[PDB]
Amino acid sequence: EGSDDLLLKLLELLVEQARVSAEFARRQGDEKMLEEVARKAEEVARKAEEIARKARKEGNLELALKALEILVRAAHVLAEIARERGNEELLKKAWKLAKEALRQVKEIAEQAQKEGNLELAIIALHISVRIAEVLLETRPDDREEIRKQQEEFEELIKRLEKQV
Amino acid sequence: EGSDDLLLKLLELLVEQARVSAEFARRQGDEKMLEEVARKAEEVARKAEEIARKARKEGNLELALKALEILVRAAHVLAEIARERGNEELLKKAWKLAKEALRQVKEIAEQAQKEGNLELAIIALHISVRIAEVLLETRPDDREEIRKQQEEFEELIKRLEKQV
Amino acid sequence: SDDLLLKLLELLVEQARVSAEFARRQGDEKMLEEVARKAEEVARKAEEIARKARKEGNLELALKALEILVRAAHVLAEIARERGNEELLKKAWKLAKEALRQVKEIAEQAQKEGNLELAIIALHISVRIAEVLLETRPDDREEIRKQQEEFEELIKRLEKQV
Repeated sequence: EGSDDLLLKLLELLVEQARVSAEFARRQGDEKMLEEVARKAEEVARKAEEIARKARKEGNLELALKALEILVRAAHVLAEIARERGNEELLKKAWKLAKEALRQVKEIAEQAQKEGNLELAIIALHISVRIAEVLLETRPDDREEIRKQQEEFEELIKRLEKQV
Repeated sequence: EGSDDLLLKLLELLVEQARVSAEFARRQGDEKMLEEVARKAEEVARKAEEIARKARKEGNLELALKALEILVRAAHVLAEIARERGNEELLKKAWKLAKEALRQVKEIAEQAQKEGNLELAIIALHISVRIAEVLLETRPDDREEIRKQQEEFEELIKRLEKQV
Repeated sequence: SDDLLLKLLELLVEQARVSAEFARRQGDEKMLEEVARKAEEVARKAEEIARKARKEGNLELALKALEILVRAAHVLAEIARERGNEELLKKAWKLAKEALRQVKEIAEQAQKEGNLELAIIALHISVRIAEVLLETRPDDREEIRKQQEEFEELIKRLEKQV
C-alpha cells in the first residue's frame, strides 16, 4: 500500500535520526535523552513488526521484507544505544527483536524459495545476515541462536544454487 | 539535465578517491598530498554547491538534493582529513559547509512538501541526518546547531506523518 | 543466469564476514580457515564470470563480477589483518592486484568508446580496490601512485566528454 510504503520510509528516517541523537546524548552525559531515543527505536521496531505481520498475512512478501529491514535496523540502533548506555535490559530488548526478525525472515525466505522467487529469497537472506550482526552485538554467547541463522542460511543457499 | 547528473557522479568519484588518498597520505606522512587532497575536497564542495543553487533556481529540486548529498560527503571527507592532521581550521571549514548544506536542505524540504512531493521531502530529511553526523565530527560542542537540526527534523517529519 | 549467480556470491561474501566474527569470538581457527577458503572460492568464481563477460563484450556484467571479487578480497583482508595472518593478507593483495588490472582496462575501453556510465562504475571499483591495497600492502607506494594517476587521468577525460 502507498500508505505503508510511506510510513516505512518515515520509520527508517526516525531510526537514522535516533542513531545520531544518541551519539550526541552520550557525549553530553544526557542519560534522559538516551532513554528517550531508546524508547523511540523500540517504538519504531514495534510499528515495523506490525506492518510486516499484516503484510505477511495478507500475502505481500515484498512489503513484509521492507518492514523487516527496518525492524532489524531499529534493533541494531537499539543495541548501539544499549552499548552507549551500558544497559543490559536494552541489550536484551534488542536481542528479542532480532530473534523475532530471524523467525519471520526465515519463513519468508522458505516461502519465496518454494515458490521460486529467487530474488525475494535473496533479499530475505540478506536481512538474516544483518540479523546475525545484531545477534553478535547483543548476545554473542548464545551460540544456539547464531547457529540457527547459519544453518538456515546454509540450508537455503545450497537450494538456491541448484536453481541457477 | 543528464549532463549535470553525470557531473555530480564525477564529483562523487573525486570525493571517494580523496578519502582513500588521504588515508595513504597520512600513513606516509605526506603532508603535501594531505594538503592537495584537502583542497581537492574543497573544490568539489564548491562545485556541488554551484550545481545545487542553479538546480534550485531552475526548479529541479531532485538535482539540487543530489548535489547537496555530494556537498555533505565532501564535508565529511574534509572533516576526516582535518581530525587526522589535527587541523582546527580545516574542521571549521567542514563545519561551515555542513551549516550551509543544512540551510539549503531545510528550504528544499519545505518546498518539496509545499508542492506535495513527499519523496523529495524524505530525501531531504535523509541528507539532514547525514549533516548532523558531520556536525558531530566537526563541532560537537555547538549544541545550538544540532538542536536546530533535531527541531527541524521533528517538525517536518510530524507534518509528513499526517499524510499517511 | 550470471546476474542471479552474482547475487548469490555477494550473499556468501556478506555471510563470510559475519561468520568470521563469530569464529574469532569462539576461538575456532578451523572455522576461520573455512570462511577464508569460501571467500577465496567466491573470488575465483567472480573472476571466471568477469573473464567470460568480457570475452562477449558484456562490460556491465564484467564490472558486476569484479565488484564481488573486490568485496571478497576485502573480506579476506579483514580476516587476515585481524588475525595477523600475513599469508592470507598476501592472497587478498593478489586478488586486488588482479582486479585493478581488469578494472583499469575496462575503464579505458569504456571511456574511449564513450560509455560514460560504465566508465564511472569502473572508477568506483578502482576506489574500492585502493582501499583493499591499503589494508594488504600499505607500504607499496608505487601501486597506489599508479592507481591515482590512472584515476585522475580518466576523470579529466570524462569531464570533457560530459
